[PDB]
Amino acid sequence: SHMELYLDTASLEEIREIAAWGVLSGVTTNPTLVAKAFAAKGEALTEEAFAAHLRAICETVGGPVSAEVTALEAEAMVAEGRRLAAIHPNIVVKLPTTEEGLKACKRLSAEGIKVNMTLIFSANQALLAARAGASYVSPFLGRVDDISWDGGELLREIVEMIQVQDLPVKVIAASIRHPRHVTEAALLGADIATMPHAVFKQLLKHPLTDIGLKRFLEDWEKVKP
Amino acid sequence: SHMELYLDTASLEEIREIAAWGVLSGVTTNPTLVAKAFAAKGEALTEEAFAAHLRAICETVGGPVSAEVTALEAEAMVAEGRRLAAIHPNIVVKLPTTEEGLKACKRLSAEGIKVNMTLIFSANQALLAARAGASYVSPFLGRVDDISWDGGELLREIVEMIQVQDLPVKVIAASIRHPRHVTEAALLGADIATMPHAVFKQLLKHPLTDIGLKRFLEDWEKVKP
Amino acid sequence: SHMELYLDTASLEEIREIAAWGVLSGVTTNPTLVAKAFAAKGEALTEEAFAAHLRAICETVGGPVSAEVTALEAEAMVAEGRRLAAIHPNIVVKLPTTEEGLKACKRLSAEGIKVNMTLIFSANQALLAARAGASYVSPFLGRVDDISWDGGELLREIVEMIQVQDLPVKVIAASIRHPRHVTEAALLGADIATMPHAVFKQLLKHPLTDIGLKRFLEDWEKVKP
Amino acid sequence: SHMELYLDTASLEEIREIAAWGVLSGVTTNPTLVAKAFAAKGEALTEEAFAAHLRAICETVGGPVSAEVTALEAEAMVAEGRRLAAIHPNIVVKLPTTEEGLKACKRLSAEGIKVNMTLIFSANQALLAARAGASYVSPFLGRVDDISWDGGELLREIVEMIQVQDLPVKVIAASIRHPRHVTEAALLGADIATMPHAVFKQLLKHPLTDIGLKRFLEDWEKVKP
Amino acid sequence: SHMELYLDTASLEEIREIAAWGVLSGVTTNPTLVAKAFAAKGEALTEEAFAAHLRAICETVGGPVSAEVTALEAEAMVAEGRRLAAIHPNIVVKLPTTEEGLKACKRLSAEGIKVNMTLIFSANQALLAARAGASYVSPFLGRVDDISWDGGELLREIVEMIQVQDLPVKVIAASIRHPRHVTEAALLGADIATMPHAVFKQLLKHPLTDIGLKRFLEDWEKVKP
Amino acid sequence: SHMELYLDTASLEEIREIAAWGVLSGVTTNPTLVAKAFAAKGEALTEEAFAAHLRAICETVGGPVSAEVTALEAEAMVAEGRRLAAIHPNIVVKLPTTEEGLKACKRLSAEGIKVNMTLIFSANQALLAARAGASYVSPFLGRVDDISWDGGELLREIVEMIQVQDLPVKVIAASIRHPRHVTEAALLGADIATMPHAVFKQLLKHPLTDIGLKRFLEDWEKVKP
Amino acid sequence: SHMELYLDTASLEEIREIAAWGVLSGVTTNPTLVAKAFAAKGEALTEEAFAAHLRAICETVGGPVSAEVTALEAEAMVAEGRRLAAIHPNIVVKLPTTEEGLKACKRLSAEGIKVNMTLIFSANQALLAARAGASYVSPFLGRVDDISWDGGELLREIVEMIQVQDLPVKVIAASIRHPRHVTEAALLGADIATMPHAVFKQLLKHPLTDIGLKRFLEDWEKVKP
Amino acid sequence: SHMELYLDTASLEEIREIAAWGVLSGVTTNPTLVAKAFAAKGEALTEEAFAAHLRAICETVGGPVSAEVTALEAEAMVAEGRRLAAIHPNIVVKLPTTEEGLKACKRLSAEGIKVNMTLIFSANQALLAARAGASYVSPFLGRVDDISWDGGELLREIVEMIQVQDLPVKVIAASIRHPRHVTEAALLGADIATMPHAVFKQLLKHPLTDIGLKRFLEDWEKVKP
Amino acid sequence: SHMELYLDTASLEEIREIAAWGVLSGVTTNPTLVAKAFAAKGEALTEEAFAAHLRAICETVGGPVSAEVTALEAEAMVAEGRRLAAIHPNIVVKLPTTEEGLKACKRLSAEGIKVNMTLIFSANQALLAARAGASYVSPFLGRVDDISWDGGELLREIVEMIQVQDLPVKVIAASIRHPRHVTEAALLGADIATMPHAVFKQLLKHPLTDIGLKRFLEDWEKVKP
Repeated sequence: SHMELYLDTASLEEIREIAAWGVLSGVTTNPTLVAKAFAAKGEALTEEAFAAHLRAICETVGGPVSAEVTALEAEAMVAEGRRLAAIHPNIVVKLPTTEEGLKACKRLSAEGIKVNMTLIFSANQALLAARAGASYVSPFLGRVDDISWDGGELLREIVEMIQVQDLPVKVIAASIRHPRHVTEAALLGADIATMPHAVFKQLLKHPLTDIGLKRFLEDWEKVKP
Repeated sequence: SHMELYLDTASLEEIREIAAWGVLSGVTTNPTLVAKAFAAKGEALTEEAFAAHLRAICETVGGPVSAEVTALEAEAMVAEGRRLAAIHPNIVVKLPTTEEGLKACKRLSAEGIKVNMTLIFSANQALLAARAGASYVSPFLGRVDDISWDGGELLREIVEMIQVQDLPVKVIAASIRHPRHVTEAALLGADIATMPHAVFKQLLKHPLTDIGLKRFLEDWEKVKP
Repeated sequence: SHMELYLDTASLEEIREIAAWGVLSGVTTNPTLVAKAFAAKGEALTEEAFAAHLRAICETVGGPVSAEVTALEAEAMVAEGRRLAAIHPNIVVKLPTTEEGLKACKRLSAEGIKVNMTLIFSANQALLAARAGASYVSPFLGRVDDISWDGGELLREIVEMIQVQDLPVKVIAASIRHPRHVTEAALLGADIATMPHAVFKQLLKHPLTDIGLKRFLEDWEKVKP
Repeated sequence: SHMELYLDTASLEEIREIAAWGVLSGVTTNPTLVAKAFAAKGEALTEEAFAAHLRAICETVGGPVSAEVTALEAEAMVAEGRRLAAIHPNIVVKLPTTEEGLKACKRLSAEGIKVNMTLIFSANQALLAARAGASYVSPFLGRVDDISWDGGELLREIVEMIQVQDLPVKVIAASIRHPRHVTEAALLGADIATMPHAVFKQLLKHPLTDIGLKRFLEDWEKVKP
Repeated sequence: SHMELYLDTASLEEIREIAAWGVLSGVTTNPTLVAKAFAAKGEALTEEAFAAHLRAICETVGGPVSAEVTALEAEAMVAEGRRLAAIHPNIVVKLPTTEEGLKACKRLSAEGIKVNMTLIFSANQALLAARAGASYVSPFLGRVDDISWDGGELLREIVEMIQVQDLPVKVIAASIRHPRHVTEAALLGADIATMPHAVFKQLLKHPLTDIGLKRFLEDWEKVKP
Repeated sequence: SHMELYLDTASLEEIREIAAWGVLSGVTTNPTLVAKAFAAKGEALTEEAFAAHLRAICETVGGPVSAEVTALEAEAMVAEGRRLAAIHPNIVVKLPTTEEGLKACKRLSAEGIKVNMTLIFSANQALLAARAGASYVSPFLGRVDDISWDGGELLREIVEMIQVQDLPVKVIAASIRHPRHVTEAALLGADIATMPHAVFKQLLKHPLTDIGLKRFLEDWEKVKP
Repeated sequence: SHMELYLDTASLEEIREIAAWGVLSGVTTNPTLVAKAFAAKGEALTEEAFAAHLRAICETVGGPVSAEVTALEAEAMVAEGRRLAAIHPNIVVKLPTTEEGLKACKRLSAEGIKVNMTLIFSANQALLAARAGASYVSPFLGRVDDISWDGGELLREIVEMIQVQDLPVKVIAASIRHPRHVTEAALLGADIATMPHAVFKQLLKHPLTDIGLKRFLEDWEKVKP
Repeated sequence: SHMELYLDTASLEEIREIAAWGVLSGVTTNPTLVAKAFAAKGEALTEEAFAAHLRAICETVGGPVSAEVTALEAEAMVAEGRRLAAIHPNIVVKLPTTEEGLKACKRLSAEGIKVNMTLIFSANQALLAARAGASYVSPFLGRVDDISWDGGELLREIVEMIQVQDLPVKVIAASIRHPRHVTEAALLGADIATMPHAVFKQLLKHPLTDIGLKRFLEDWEKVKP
Repeated sequence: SHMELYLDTASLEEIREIAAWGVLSGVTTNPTLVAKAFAAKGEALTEEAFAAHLRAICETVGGPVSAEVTALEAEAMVAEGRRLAAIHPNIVVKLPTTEEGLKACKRLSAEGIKVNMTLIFSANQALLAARAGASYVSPFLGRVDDISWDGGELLREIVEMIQVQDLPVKVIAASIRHPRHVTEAALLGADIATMPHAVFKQLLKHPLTDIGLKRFLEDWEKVKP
C-alpha cells in the first residue's frame, strides 16, 4: 500500500515548501480550490493560464496531479477529460461520482486515462466507481464529520471493501481536517492522504521533539571541543 | 530484523561484555554518551578522536552504529552526515525529525547513506520520516511514559502503520527504561530495541533460574560417589 | 511446527514403553532427573556410567536427547558441551539461560552444536537465548504455576513473540504437569511438548473411548455366528 | 480442505440414494452399524459376507470406505487391517485410539495403508493419532453432547490444533446428530463430515425453498400459452 | 430467572419417574404429544378422556401444565382456552403465535388465565406474544436446527430481548433435542427448559461420576475391619 | 424499556386491524402520511377535517398519537402545537429537529405538552432534542439505509447515548422498512418501534408456525373416534 | 451523567443565540477568549469591565460560567478566585493544573467555591485535580489531536477513571473542534461538552432533515384546497 | 462470594496446621481421603471411630465439614445422611450426583440438612443438584484435566450458570491440583476452593517474598546502632 | 474506591512538599526506606527515634502511615505490631505475607489494629492475606517488572479478584516506578497508589499545560490597559 502524502491545494506556494521536505507524492485540486487560488493571486482564468498552472504544479511535485471537470454530462466530461490529460502525463482526471461521472469514467479509463472519482460519501459509491474503471476513489472524511457522522467509518468501509474484494483501485482519504485523520487513514491501509497545507505542517510538530532537540543541543554545548 | 537488540552507549567495555553473549546487533550513540566515555579515559574530545571512537565501536559490534548530528540546519546536517558515514560502512546517521531533518534525510538517503530519524513521538512523524527515505525510525517510549501517556501505544501505532502499509522502514524502540519495554516491543513486532547497559543486564534476571540451577547441582552431587 | 511429543525423564523403562507406541520423538533429561534414575537403581553416577546411560536413551528413542551441563562458567560449559555432543549424534546440549549460558550458547551454536536453552521463566530470557543462537528454548510451565502465576501465559508470550518476530528457534513446553499443558502448547503452536511419563500415559485415556470400544465389541459378538 | 460429505451407515440402500445426488464422497462404518445392517436383512455375519458387503459399498460410493478392526491387540489389529485393506483399494482401516491402536497405526501406515483413528474424544488423543501416522482422526461430537459437554468444542480444538501445527492428518466430524453439526464442521474447516442417512436427508430441507418453488411455478403457469 | 426443568411429554409414566427425582417443575404437552400418549394406550381421544388425563398429569407434577387449543379462530380459541383452564388451576393455555392467537391471548390473559404462546421461531413472534399479554413464550430450538439454522441463536435473541426490555414474560426453551440445549438455555438465562424424557434421562450421565463412585467404595472397603 | 409497537400511518383501516390484535400501543403520523390518507378517501385537507381524523385515530388506538406541525418558525410552531394538543389528550406534537424546532420544543414541553422531535439523522440532533425537553426522539433508519449508510448504527448511537447519559427521553425507531429493523430496535433497547402496516403484517409470518400447526391438527384428528 | 452543552466563548452575541434554543447549560471562558472579545469590541480590559462582562454572561446563560485566574502563585490565585467568585454565584473558578493550581484548588474548594481545573492533558493530571477538590476537570481534546495523538483517548481514560473510582468530579470535554468530538464525549459519558459557537451551529445540520421537511410540506400543500 | 478456603483432606495434622494460619474456613472429606487417614494411623474404620474422627475435624476447623455417604440407593442414603448430620451441627452431607442422589438430596435438604452434591463433571449435573435442594455443588477440576478436557471450563460454566440464574447454591471448586486452580476459582467467582494440604502450602510461596524479606532485614541491621 | 495517593518514603521533607498540594492521603514506609532516611540524616535508629519519626510523619500527613515489623515469628510480630500501633492512631502495621505473617495478621486484626500485608507477588498471596483479616494488601508492580513479568497483570488479578469476590480488603499499588503505573492502578480500580517522591513530582508534568498557560498570559497581557 505504501501510503503517499498529497497536498490538497492549488496554491503553488504551499506546494514548493512541502516538496522540499521530500515527502510530497502528489497534489489534488478541485473547482473551489482552483477558484480561490485565482481570486487570491488576483489574476483571471484563461483556459491557457489554467493549463499553465496545472503544468507548473505537475512540474513542481513530479507526481500525479488531480484536476476536476466542470462539465455536466458524460460527453462533455470526456471531452474535457482528454484536454486536462493532454496538459501533462501526470494529470489525473477527477470526475464526480454521478450517473454521468460513471459513463465518462468508463470511457476515459478505457483510453488509458487515469480517473479519480470524487465526492464519494458511501462505500456503495466507491464500489460503483471501481466497477466503472476508476484508478482512485476519494471519500470525504471532514464533510461527513460535518453532519455528525463518523468520516473514519466511511473510510474504513471503503478500505475494507477494497481489501476484501482485492480491487485494484486506490483509496484517497480526502476532506482532511486534522492530523488524526491522517493517522487513521494510515492505520486503516488507505493508499493516499491528501490534505491542506496547514494540516500537512501540523503533522511534524510535537512538544517532546522541541524539548528533546533543545536539551540535546544544550548537552552538546556543555561538552563540545 | 528479528527483534535485534542494541546498546545505547559509547562504552567499549559495555559493548564487549554484551557482544560476548552473542546477542548484540548494534549500538546507538550520542555526543553526550561519547563525552562520558572520553572523560572516563581522560582523552581529549577532538573531531578526529570522536570519529576514531565511532570507528572502534563499528569494528567491535560488527553491525549498525548510529551517530547523531549536531548541525542546526539541513545543509550542515547533510555535510555532517556525509562525514559521519565516511567513518565506517556501518555508520547510520541520526537526524532529528524536524523540517530540516526531513530535508537532510531525503538527500542523505538518496546517496545511499542510511538514516535513523529520531525524537519521534507520533505515528505521523514516523510516517513523514518513512516518506523522506528513513531506514529507521526511533520512537521514545519512556519519555512518553514520563508525561503520563502510554509509550507502548505510540510504538503500537507506528509498528501497525508500517506493517499495514508494508513500508520498508525499520522501527527502533528507544527510551527503554525497564525489561517490559523490551518484551512489549518484541510482542508488538518492533524490529529493534536499543537500551542502556543497565537495562540489558536486567533482562536475564529471574529468581527461578538460579533456584533451579542450585537444586540441579545439589541433586547431581548427591549421587556422585 | 508439526508438534512432537517428548518424554521428560531419565528412566529407560519409561522411555522404552512410550517409544513402542510410535509417537515418541525425543527425550529431555536434567541433572535432577538423571540423579533420580541412578538413585533408583542404586548406581553411582560416574563419567562412564553417565555416558552409557545417555547412549542407551539415545538408542532407545532414536531422536534428540537433551543432556545438561553442570559447569557454571562459559569456557567450561563449552568444553563440557563438546564432550556431551560427542557421546552420541542425537545429543542436544542443555545450557541454563544465564549470562555464562548465553556466552556458551553462542560458541557451541557457532560450531554447529544444537543448544537447548533451559531454566527459562520469562519471554525476555527466551528472546536473549534465541538471539544467542539457541536451537531450542525451554520455558517451565509447572514451576511458574507453582508460584501462583500462569505458566501458560509464559508459553503464550514466548510462542507469540517467536511467531511475530519469525525467529527460527524451536519452543519446547517443559515442566509439564497435566494433559492440558500439552493441549495448550499444541494450540499455541509450540514445537515440542516434553512431559513426565505419568502425563504421557494420561494423554491416551478418555472414559468414552473405553466405553465405545466395549459396546462395539459387544454388538459384534451378538450377530457374528 | 474442500469439505467432503460421507454417509455413516452400513445400509446399502441408504448409500445408493445419496450417491445419486452427486454429493457423496465416502462412507464410514463401525462394528455396531455393520451388525445392525446384518440383523436387519436377517443375514449371518461371516468373513465372506462381510467382505462382499464392504466390496459392494466401495463399488457404490466410488470413494474411501472405513472398516473397523475388532482385534484386541496390535499384532491381530495389523493382521486384520491388512485383510480389510485387501478387499478394495478404497478401504480405509479404522482403529480405536488406544495404546494397541497407536502401535497398529504406526505399522499399517508405514506399509502405505490409510488409517482412520476413531473413538477420539480429546484433542490430545487426536494428536497422538497424528504422531502415529494416522491419515484421518474421527472425533465424536454427539457422544460428547450426550455427557453434557460441547462436542463442537472438541471439533474446534482438533481442527485448530491441526491447522496451527500444519499436520497433514484429515479431520472427520463423526457422531453427527443434527444439521448444525455439519455446518459447524464446515465453518471450522473440518475435512470430512460423516453422518447418518436421516441427517443427510435433512440438510436439503428448508421451508422457504418449497414455498419459493411453488410460487415460481404458479406465476409461470399464469402467463403460459 | 431461577431456571426450572419441565418435561415435554404426555406420558404419565415418564412424568412420574422424573417427579420422584424432586427436580420436575412442570409439563408441556402439545396436540402431537397427547395424540401419541393416547395411541400408545389404544384409547380414543375424547374431551372427557383428555380432561381426565390432564388432571392426572396436574396431580402428579404439582406445577404448571401446558395444554394447547386446536381451534384456529380467536373466538373459538378463547372458548376452548376457558374450558382447558377450568380443568385444574395449574393448567396453562397454549395458543399458536398467529394473528388469531394474539387476539385470544389478549382476551384470556385479561381474564387472568395464563397463556403460553407457542410455535415461535423468531424474536419478533415472541415480542408480539409479550405485547399481547403472554405469560410464557416457547421458541422451538430443535425445529430450527432441523432447517440448518442455529436454534440456540433464536433462544439467545429472545432471551436478550426480554432481558434488555425487562419484559415480565417467561421464556421456555422448547423443542429440546440434546443436553447442550439445556445448558445453553441455563447459561443464557431462560426461565424454563422443557425437554423429552429421553433428554432428561441423559442429563445425569457423565462417566466420571460412576468411575469416581466405584473407586471411592473400593478404597473404603479396603480399610474396613 | 418495555418496547412498545406503533403504526406509522394515518390509515384508519390499518390502525383498526392491528389494534384488534391487542399489541398496538400508539400511532405516528407525518404530513406525507396524512396527505396520502386524505387523497385516498377523496376528502379535502382542512383544519377541522384533520382534527376529526386525529380524534378518530386517538379513539381507535387508545394510546399516544403523533401529529406534526407544518409551520417553519417557532412562534407559529408553538401556536400550531397547542392547537394539535387540544384535539385529544393523547396527541403528541411532532416538531422537525431544526433551530426553530428546538425553540418550539422548549416552550411546548415547559407547558407540559409532550413533544416528539423528528427528522433526526444524527445522535447530535437527538442530544439537542433531549436538551430542549423532548419526550421522544425519532431517528429515521430507512432513509439512512437509502443513502447507503447503516440506519441501525444511527439507532445504536442514540440508544447508547441515552442509556449512558440516563436521559429520560424515549427513543422511537422510525422509518422502519423490514422486520429486522424491529428486532434490532428491540435488542438495542429502543422504547418504541413505529412501522408501516405492511411491515407489521410481516412480523408474524414464519413458515414453521403454520407447518407445525398443520401437523399438530393432523395428529390430533387421527386419534379422535 | 445527563450530558450538558456549554459554549466555549466570551462572545455575548454567540451566547444569546444559543441560549434561545433552550439547550445552553453554561459557558466556559479562558484568558485568550476574553482578550479576543475585548479586542473586537475595542474596549479596555479593566477589572471593572471584566467583572461586568462576566456578570452579563451569567445573567444571559443562567448557569455555570467559568472564569480563569491569571496569577501564577497559589496565594494570589486564591485571592483572584475569591474576587471572581464574588462577581455572581454562578461563577466557577478556572485554575491551571499545576503545583500552585492544586494548592489554590484545595483552599478555594474548602471554602465552598467551585473549581474547574483546566489545561489537563493526562488522566494523572485529572486525578490530582480530583484529589485536590476540583468540581470539574477540563481535558483539551483538540490540542491533543494537534500533536497527532488521539484526544478522544485522553477523554476516555479520564471518564473511565472517574467512573471506576466513583469520583464526584465532573468531566468537561473541552478544546472541541468538530461535531464528532461532541458525540464521542456523549457516548463515553462525559458530563459536559463545551464548544465554540461555530461547532454548536453545526450540530443540527444534517441534509436529510431539510430534504425531508421540504417533501413533507410539498405533500401537505397538494391535498389542501 | 467472599471466597473461602477449605482443606480437602481427613488428616487432622494437616487441618491443625492450616487452621493456625487463620485462613481455614472448612474441610471436605471423601471416602478415599478418610480411608487413607485411617490406614496411615493403623486404625479400624468403624462407625464409632469415623464419627469421633469427624467430630474432631469439626472441633478443629470450627466450620463446615463435608462427610460423604457410601450408600448408592436413596432410602439408604437418607438414613446414612441423617446419621452423619447428627455427629456435629457443622457436618455437611455429601451425596453423589446420581438419580438416587437427587432423591436423597431433596429429602435431606427438606429436613434442613445441608447437602453437598459431589462427583459433578457437567453444568447440567450441577443444575439438577440445585433443583433438588443442594446447598453446595462440587465440580472436579483435576479429574477433567486428567481426561484432556479443561476443568476450568467446567467451573466457568457452573459459576456463570449460577450467577445468571441467581441460584442460592454455593460452588465448591474441588479436585484442585495446583495454585492456579485456586486463582481461577477466585477470579471466576466460586464460593469455596477446597484443596490438598500440599497445594495449600504452595499458595504462600513466591521467591520475591523471600528475597524481599531478606533485603529488608539486611538494610535494617546495617543501621541499627 | 475513590483512589487515594500515598507517598512511599520515610523522608519528612518529601512528605511535607506533597502534603501542601492537598492531594496526599497517607504514607507507606518499609525497613529499607526507614534505614535510608536515618543514614541520610546520620541519626541513630533507636526505638524512641523510630517512634518519634513515625509520629512526625503521622502528624504531617494526617492520614494512615504504614510501619513494618522486622520480627520473624508470629508472637514477636504481634508484640511489635502493638508497639507500632500505640505510637499514633494513624499507624498501620505492615507484615510480610508469610506463614508467620498470616498468624500475626489474624491476631492483630482481631484486636482492631489495621494490618497491611506486604511483599505480595501473587493473587493467591493477597487472597490468603484477605482471609487472615488484612485491611490492605500491597502488590509490588515494579519488582515484578524487574523479572520481566507484567506487574500490571499482578495488580489486575488482585483487583479483579477483590471486585468479583467483594472482599472488604483495600488494594495498595506499591513498588511504583513510573506515572503509567499510577494510571493503570486508577483505571483498574485500585484503592491506593503509593509511590516515590520522584514519581509523584512527575505526575503533573505535561508540556502542553505550560505551553497553554504561557500563551494564555501573553494574550491577556496584549489587551490589559
